Amino acid sequence: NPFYFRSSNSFQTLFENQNGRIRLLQRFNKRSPQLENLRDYRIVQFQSKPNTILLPHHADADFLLFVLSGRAILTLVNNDDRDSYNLHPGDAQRIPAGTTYYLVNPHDHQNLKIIKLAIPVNKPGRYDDFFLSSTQAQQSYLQGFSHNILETSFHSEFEEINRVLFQEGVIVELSKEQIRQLSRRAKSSSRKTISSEDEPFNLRSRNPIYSNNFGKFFEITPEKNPQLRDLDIFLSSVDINEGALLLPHFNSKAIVILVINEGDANIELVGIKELEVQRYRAELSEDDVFVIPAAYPFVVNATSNLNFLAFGINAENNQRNFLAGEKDNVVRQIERQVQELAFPGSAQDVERLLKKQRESYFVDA
Amino acid sequence: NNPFYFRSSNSFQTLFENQNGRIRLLQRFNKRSPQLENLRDYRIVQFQSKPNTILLPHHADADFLLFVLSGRAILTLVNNDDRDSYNLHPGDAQRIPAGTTYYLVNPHDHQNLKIIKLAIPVNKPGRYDDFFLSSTQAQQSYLQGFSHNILETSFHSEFEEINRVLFQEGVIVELSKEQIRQLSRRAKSSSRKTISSEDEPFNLRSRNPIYSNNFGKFFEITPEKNPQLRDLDIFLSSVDINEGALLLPHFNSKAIVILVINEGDANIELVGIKEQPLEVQRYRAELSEDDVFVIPAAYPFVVNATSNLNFLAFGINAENNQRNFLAGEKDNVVRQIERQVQELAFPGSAQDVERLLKKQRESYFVDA
Amino acid sequence: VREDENNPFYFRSSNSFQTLFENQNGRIRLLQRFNKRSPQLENLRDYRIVQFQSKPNTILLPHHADADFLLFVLSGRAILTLVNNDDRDSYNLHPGDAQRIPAGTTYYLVNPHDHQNLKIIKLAIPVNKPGRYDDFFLSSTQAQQSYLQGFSHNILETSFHSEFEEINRVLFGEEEEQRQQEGVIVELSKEQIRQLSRRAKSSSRKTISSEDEPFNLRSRNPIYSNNFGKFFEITPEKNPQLRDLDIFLSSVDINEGALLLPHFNSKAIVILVINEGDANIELVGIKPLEVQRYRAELSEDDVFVIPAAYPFVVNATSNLNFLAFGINAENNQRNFLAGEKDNVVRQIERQVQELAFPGSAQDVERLLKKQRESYFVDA
Repeated sequence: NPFYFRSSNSFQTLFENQNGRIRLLQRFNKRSPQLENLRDYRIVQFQSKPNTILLPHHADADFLLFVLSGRAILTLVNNDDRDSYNLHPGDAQRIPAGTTYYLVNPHDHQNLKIIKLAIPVNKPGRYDDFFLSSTQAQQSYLQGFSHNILETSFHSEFEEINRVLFQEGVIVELSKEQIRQLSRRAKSSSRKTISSEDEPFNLRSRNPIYSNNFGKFFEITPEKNPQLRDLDIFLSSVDINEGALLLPHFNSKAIVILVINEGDANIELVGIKELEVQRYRAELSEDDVFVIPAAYPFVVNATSNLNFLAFGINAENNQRNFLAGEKDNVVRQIERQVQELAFPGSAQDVERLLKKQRESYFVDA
Repeated sequence: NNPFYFRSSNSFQTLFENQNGRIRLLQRFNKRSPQLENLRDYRIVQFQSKPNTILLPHHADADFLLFVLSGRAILTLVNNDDRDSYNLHPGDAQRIPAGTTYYLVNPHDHQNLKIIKLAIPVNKPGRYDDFFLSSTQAQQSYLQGFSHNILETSFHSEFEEINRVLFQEGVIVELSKEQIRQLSRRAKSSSRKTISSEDEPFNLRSRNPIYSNNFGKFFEITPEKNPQLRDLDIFLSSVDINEGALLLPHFNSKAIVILVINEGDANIELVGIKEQPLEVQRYRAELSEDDVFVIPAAYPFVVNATSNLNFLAFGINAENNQRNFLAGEKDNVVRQIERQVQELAFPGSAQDVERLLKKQRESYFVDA
Repeated sequence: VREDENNPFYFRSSNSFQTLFENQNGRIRLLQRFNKRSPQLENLRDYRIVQFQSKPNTILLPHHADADFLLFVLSGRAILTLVNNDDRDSYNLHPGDAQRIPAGTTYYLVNPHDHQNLKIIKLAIPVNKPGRYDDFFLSSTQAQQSYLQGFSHNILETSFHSEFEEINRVLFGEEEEQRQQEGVIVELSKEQIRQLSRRAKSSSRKTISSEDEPFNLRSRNPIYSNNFGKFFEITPEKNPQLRDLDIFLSSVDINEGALLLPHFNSKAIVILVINEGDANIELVGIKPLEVQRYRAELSEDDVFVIPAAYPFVVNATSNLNFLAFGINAENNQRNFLAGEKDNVVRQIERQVQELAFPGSAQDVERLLKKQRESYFVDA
């Protein structure tokens, strides 16, 4: 379905060396017009083996990075300082546009998987990367000027610079000592960084809204943390035990991008035929990206212990309506005399029915 | 025949309809002509039910801002943890957020309910979908959409039962005064206090009209008067002009105006500059009940009442909008210009001008 | 290879400009649509740049436009009178001044000066169709036609309350041309200029932060000022007018022989126009990952758009001065690649450096510490 992007069908390898890879999922709207309100958005997948580093670079696009697995040290250099942040799994952080930064995986046995929602600033849904370093894959951007102008600004004869400023591509392994070094400075998300409009925040920290023996629903919102406010986006980490299932529901106005972080699952989407109804389903493996419109009912059935993260675009004052179950049940709030009219079934017929499934949010399937 | 003229007769598309009512969409503002692309996101909808009827539960992926043109109605919005009932009357306007389930009832015995809605789609610009929950011979419950399997597992029932219980012709169905009285005694209405409420309906004409004189009345509610409007940056105005009278040539400062004729007729004249030196151009149109006519921002226009008229306006992009009149003693712009310039800009003595601009003593509404 | 005519960011005055009106007294030219010249910049479609110049002792006749404006008086003075429905404001502007004329606002410009022309740059922001507006003229001249003339004689009779002939004789003047003026820019005597010349308000150090009055760019001090150049910048966080627009304004002076060290904007798309001089500028961007060099030779009246995050350097071939409009300026940051202060590369942890470029901590702890000048340097 236009809403299912196969991690093997819709990714573009930006980089991959014996230390990792970097891919850019196609442009939502480029693939299908139905997702025209996602044009200025791109999903990026970053992975770096243990003991490596992303080389200093900056891009004309905002980044909301999320740490799915492993660890990492995110460092942002400013024109007057620099901040090294300690990012644990589930930790999130906003990396402004045109901000130079490097990534270090200070681990020895755990790979690092990280997803980033990209908000380009010049051309919609299209952005570039500007790497400072000079390598066999990329030429630093400094080398785009003339020897004379570089000569002048740096105060040195070109020769002296082209020898000091102009190593395998952009992902290189540091060394425990190197590693250890560039680390202590690092701050770290905490039990007191939800509101801080700069510090890193972890979604999987506060008690999850929908938690029940067959799964859990983690989410933080624009009204909760300022970084998300500026973007008007909510984030949700959902754990669903194999067998269990997410009761049918829909988002009031927020457009959702979900990315299976691990496991496999099933999804049903019911949108009107372009009056007949229509479904869109797909099995979801690891790394696939599914996008659920707004007010389009969907279900996620976990065919094996699963957890996926979801980006909620257009999330302010969003409301999640559950069609089945007890808590947050919408049809269950529709006056009886109307449930009567609404469906072909005795007023009670509907009622008693509605109160069979006695579990909230996640039921066993 | 001008680009800013959508005729009720061929600009609308009936969506659903039976002996009970009728719902229709006006075409896309942009599909008509590019000149109106800053309105691509907006869609106008008209809804009219006969007395004693209802709209089966449904939600649409579009932010709706509704206004009651005539008749009474009861609007109920259902939340995942609550329900709210509102008793609207003519002039009442509320904002149903997107993805909100709601049913509407016509509690009257002889007067039709004619409502007008402004659609603000959340997914595709200019195009939204109506997801109806009920199950009628005109639509398919958006639950039918799921799998025999999920439906069983979610509800904890054996499909062929829910298929019996959950899955009437049309969506606008007749109800009974009994049922009416039921779904009608727990509804709240738009007092004089809701005018600034962020959830309750607010009545337009409940407040003193901004402009008003012998031949007309100009009711308006802006984005700084109501939080709902402010979060859409839309302003609302309902104006009446007795037959014969006319709304003095004027023009909005920054708001694009969408105006629908409610009851009556009146011919309009909108001047603009040619398009491709300074070639002024006049688009005139003979309007009537239900016609739509947008007036871009900064374009002078005159509405000429040809029979007791009252249109309703949707003023897009209206924060700090300003309406300047090119006639009348009040809010006249041509008359705040310095004498040394209006004598220069006009082929007449800076005394010939003053003596012209001061002959019309009536303001806003004059007598054609 | 490099691009100099195939360099879309550069907008030659000689041809990327369209005249809207022109007669002995003045000229009004509308610069090309940025996205029309190249898809590269489709996030600037909502904008247009307009240039206006008027001879000494001239006046732009009464008119309202289908769009917002942010004028920046470069040289000469003027009086800008905004007329509302129940009021009117007369402003006195001098070089460096900037005022915001909201959409649908009628106003007329005057050049009180007897020996110097007024050169005004303007950023238009159309309200209806994107990247395109229209000018509505109240005045009736041999050139234009009052917009009041688009109505039918019957309505103008009704609305104004007079036999149409009377309206014709005092407002339009059709068929009595001699009684008309020719064009939207007319000339004046000194008494006229006087009668208009003063109910005016002017910029001041205390107008930096005002929602209505003109603020002087060069008034308050420069952000970067050194023996070889000066950088004046007034950001949204300082002035409301610029806040509701989310734009940053700046004026820089770079002496002949000096150059503005290679730097890049954090998130602001910058539209830079040359007000006086000849410059030589290089822009750097990616093409998989090939550093493409964009270069051009800019002189008076030249527009050059440099995308956000793209590093660039301006070279002063002659005493130069340009005016920059920084779009989406909220919180934007300026990152200097070369220089002592606000040098980004120099804040990188010693180690990352070593790995970044083919060198060594100290062989780099020094390379960059060689140029002991900041922001601006001699060539």
